[PDB]
Amino acid sequence: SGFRKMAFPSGKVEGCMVQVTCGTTTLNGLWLDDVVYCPRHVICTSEDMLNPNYEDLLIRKSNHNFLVQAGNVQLRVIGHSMQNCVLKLKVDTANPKTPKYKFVRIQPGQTFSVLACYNGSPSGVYQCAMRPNFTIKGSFLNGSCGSVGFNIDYDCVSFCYMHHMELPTGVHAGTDLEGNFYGPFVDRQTAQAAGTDTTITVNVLAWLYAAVINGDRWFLNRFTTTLNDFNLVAMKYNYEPLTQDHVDILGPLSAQTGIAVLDMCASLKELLQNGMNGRTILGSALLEDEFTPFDVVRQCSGVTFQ
Amino acid sequence: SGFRKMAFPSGKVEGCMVQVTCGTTTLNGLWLDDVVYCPRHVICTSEDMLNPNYEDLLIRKSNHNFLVQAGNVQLRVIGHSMQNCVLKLKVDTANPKTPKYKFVRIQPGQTFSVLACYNGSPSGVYQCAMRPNFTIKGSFLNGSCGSVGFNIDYDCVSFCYMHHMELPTGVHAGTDLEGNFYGPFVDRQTAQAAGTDTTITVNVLAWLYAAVINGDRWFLNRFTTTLNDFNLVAMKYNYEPLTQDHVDILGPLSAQTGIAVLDMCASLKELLQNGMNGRTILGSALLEDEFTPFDVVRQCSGVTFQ
Ligand SMILES: *[C@](O)(C(=O)NC1CC1)[C@H](CCCC)NC(=O)[C@@H]1[C@@H]2[C@H](CN1C(=O)[C@@H](NC(=O)NC1(CS(=O)(=O)C(C)(C)C)CCCCC1)C(C)(C)C)C2(C)C
Ligand SMILES: *[C@](O)(C(=O)NC1CC1)[C@H](CCCC)NC(=O)[C@@H]1[C@@H]2[C@H](CN1C(=O)[C@@H](NC(=O)NC1(CS(=O)(=O)C(C)(C)C)CCCCC1)C(C)(C)C)C2(C)C
Ligand code: NA
Repeated sequence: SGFRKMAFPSGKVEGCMVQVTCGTTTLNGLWLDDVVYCPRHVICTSEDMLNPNYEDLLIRKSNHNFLVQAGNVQLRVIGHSMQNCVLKLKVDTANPKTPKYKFVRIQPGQTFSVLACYNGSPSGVYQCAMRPNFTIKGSFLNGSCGSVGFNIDYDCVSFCYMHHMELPTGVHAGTDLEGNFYGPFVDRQTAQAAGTDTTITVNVLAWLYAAVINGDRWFLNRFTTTLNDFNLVAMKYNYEPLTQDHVDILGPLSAQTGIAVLDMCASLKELLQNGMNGRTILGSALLEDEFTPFDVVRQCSGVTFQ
Repeated sequence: SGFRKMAFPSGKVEGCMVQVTCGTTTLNGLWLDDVVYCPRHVICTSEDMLNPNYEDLLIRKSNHNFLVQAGNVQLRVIGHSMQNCVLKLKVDTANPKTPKYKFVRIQPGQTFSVLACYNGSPSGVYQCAMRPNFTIKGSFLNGSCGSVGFNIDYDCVSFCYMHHMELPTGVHAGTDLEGNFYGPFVDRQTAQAAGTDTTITVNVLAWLYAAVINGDRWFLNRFTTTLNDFNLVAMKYNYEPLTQDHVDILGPLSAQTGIAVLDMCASLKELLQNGMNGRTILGSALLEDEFTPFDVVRQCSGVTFQ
């Protein structure tokens, strides 16, 4: 037993990280088959960032201006193109370590693993949620740009995130691997509206189910509620509305524990209204919302990967 | 910026995990050079566990009773020996993926990465501390036994933990890779004393330094204290005594922030006495104690690995 914020094993993704340099900027690229993907702002000077014209900056660059290094070994760049906010560098060698992969655009409230990298070398691995306002709460220093987020579906790596930039709140924005920003963000260093950071209600419930499965049961009560009554209380606390689809998604957890979703919602309502009275759930004093129902099922049933 | 509980990249360790079966028990082994290490209780029936005589159980077993599988491929066992609470299975093939490695016995308060595995297949990766009472707060289901804990020192993997058993509190006990239990534990299914779980004071301070570096500063105050006065307050809250060695170890963090350790101790004293008044530090409502000063420096300076 026990329940931890757990990342996917990073081996298949470690074999894909390279270093990409353009001028004085060094960051990370993703090497899959004969393409290296990296943030297009690798081409920018610190002045360019304020108001970049990426088409105009990119025109000044040739293949030989993109230095791509795989560990100690230099890769030959035979092509470059911009797709949305990523550069695709065509190299003359297919990555021999390319795993089975796809590019997926994740939904808000879904989780993924980040392999934080610096100079093309993996630093560490952690779990993130795509927040309802399309930010993530990561750990990214200077040099971490081009670090990727992924899920593993048995042997297949689904890449969903590339790291580009930091908001003033210290949260993180980036693109899918087609170079489309999550959320309203643009790769320019100017004031930009981030949404209210709402709590992923369905994830909080999943985690309460995890707690009960792991024998933390103090917050169970004699009460029930309705979707409509729960949602009236939740909206006041900036919780996402709970839907019948969410009830259905929690089915395995309600089935395993014998605790109806609406009864668990009654527990959550009391915890929101009363707080935790200095008590903890799975060693947390806050309601955790970065575990999906799938994450909980997965970790409470224990299925593995390639 | 941002600060997360981050594991080491798991690739070098994923290449070492195998499945080990003896009778009806399947668990995980660690394959390094031509040796597979696994918990000796792989040999036990469910009845044996109550009061096992491992020498007597092991005598009934031959090399051909230990089924060792590396992905789909069977390994030939040419020898077996017991060292303390681990079995060493000699196989006829050196693991071609053996990284540079050592076996280290970690100190209480030190952290490491766990690669949770089932049937020899890596499931996920998370960070643990060796608690002052020589337990860890992991995520381990049936099948997870033989899962290992490690640190990476550039290219060298230091293995420090093998998972064996769960305490009634839901925390975890296991051995170093020489098969010596951390703490007072023995591999028998009988009532066993676990120590009080004290907080790793030096780690809490490291994390407060991380918070200040990441701009969470609300808990800084106008006050200072002394080691002796801090320790009087801490002992009441089951915090480890703070020593001058701990002050010296925080040196890089005090140097980077310009905040004397004793001034940070003054902040911690107020947080212990007053609580957090519903506020959070690095998105936590509790004082985090599973980050070492090295972990904080590492993640706030960003150095990488092989
Ligand atoms: C990344 O490219 C990298 O690792 N570079 C290598 C060379 C070291 C780098 C990572 C920064 C620290 C994690 N990313 C960037 O430099 C991007 C690009 C330039 C500026 N930033 C960036 O992250 C900005 N943040 C930023 O501009 N954010 C906003 C504007 S803002 O923060 O509200 C403010 C107006 C500056 C106050 C714009 C984007 C949407 C969110 C807000 C900082 C360097 C200031 C952290 C690009 C092109 C955005
Ligand atoms: C592990 O071997 C494994 O993954 N096995 C494969 C086949 C599935 C397995 C993991 C268990 C769940 C994580 N480990 C064990 O089975 C060990 C071995 C037998 C029993 N346990 C074990 O973890 C016990 N816990 C246990 O006995 N703990 C105590 C005693 S106790 O919990 O206080 C009590 C008396 C039972 C109430 C003894 C060890 C020190 C801590 C306390 C449980 C199966 C009950 C979880 C071994 C030999 C210890
Ligand atoms: Na917390």
